[PDB]
Amino acid sequence: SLVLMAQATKPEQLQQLQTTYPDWTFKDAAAVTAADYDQIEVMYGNHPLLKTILARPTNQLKFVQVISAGVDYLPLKALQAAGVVVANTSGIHADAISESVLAAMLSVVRGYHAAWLNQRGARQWALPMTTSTLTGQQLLIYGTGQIGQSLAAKASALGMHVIGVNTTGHPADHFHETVAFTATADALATANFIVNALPLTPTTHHLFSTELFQQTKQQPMLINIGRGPAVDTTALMTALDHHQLSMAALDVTEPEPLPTDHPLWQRDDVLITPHISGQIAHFRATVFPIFAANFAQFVKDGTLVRNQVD
Amino acid sequence: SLVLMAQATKPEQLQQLQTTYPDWTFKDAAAVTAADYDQIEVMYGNHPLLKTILARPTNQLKFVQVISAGVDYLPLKALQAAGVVVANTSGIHADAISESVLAAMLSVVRGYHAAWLNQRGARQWALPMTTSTLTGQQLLIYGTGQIGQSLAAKASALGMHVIGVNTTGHPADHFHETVAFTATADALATANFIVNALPLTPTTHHLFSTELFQQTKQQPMLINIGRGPAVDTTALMTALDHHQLSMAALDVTEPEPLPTDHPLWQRDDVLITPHISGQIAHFRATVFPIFAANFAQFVKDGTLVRNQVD
Repeated sequence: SLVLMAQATKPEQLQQLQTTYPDWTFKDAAAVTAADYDQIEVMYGNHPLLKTILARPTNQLKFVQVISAGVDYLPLKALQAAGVVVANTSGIHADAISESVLAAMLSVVRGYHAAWLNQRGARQWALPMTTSTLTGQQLLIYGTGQIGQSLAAKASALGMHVIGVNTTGHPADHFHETVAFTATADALATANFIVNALPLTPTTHHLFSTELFQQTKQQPMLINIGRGPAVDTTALMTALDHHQLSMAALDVTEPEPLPTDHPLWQRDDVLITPHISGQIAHFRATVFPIFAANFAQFVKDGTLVRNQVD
Repeated sequence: SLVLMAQATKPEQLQQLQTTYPDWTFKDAAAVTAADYDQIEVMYGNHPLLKTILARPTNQLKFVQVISAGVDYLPLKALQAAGVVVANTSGIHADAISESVLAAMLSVVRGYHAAWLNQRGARQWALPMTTSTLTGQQLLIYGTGQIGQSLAAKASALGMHVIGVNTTGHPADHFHETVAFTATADALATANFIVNALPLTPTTHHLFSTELFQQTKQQPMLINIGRGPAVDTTALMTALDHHQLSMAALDVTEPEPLPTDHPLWQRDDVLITPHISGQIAHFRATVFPIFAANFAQFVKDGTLVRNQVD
């Protein structure tokens, strides 16, 4: 019956909740009272009452949603003993950046980019191109950190085959296969999409350049959400010129900002976005949908859908 | 060890297989022999040998992939008794159309459409817009048939909340909630994206028009992959004019083709695609990735990832 609202919400978030769940009380932690305690089944945000409530062998707490990635000082043993499920707020930035990559890939293969050139052009009722789907294609990602892995998870759920490149070719969550930097020739030959998500180091500078491009055989699309200088701008333009690559999307450039007279801008086969991929809204706006989704599922069947903490 | 290749493959599909799996034999069904029979663990395509093989209480058949949606005349009882897993080829068209909807939505909220106007415009290092993510947003779909459901599955896996509209508000696979046509006011008020995937009938003609648009409160994006006349072109342009809607993507129009002097084309807030969303490649090209994915997973751990037939 009661949710303890320890995290503040926009008035509108609270309204959604109260009308979507007219049999639930969403109680501001200021106005709570000890008569409420055994009523609280869910907590949005960690709060001092967590301790009080768990002390009562008559509490009914079932789900705590914390609003930061850190679960350290939480009474882990009590929560497990009482069977309380907990979720946190990780993956937010990495989720947005992954959506930007999917966006680049989908707008190309589903024909939105070509359709737009058509709409600003001849406005024919057909495109000069054949559409294709992500399902069934190969995605090669350099960087198997948190970002690489969240991109992998989404692509994989969309039916993509996902290969990742890291130092020693060790395993990583959601990637179907991983390879070491020295071991990439085969993955480069079968890739439909190559995504750079690496940090800049001295040995990954101009990593995307003539030799790399020449090892590709499916005329893949190149996407850069790493750093500008990973990619040799000149080699890139010539790889596109000789159809070694079909398309590029760069959310970072060398130099950056990309000056307005740079020839990259004038291409129809390079989509420049001004380093936006990782920009997310304010915490109030990103954290609440996490709770709203976990609570809807909790209400439906007692389980969580996002960021369940083990 | 052996796959019976009863379905033909492009020479290149066969190559991929033989090099990705150098310890497996991919045997053309013409060249098979009864010495092979108990070697065959997988069958790509249904074949007369299915019967022969299953007759031998010494066969090792484990996985049959059929290359059409129909599983009728298949020895269902034998397959179950021998523990054989089977997958088919449903959902192909519906998968592509769903990818087109995701593409429309992602290219808008991740800023690709605005980035392109910027690239053909001032080429600033910023966009006049704030990006947002699909994760956490509400998708309202009219039509809970096979297409609606495959769109629902993908959106839902991307963290969207998905509501569907059908005649009697009955349940449908993957939709979090469904409503009847007469019961849509609330869903329309909280929708971030509205997708039409209905068939044309006399009472769904100009369904997307002034009254409907006026019931929305989140300034949602409208997407039409149903039929042109579901949407009143005039009302649409005026709803966008008064910011009742943020954006539209129409893959169908009234009239269609959309004549080159139609004012819809000149808008920056409507993405016209020329009825491409449902166009898929030739069967050889759509069916093979289904087998390739189910076989990779089968090899990994004996399970299937796509279209497992119960």
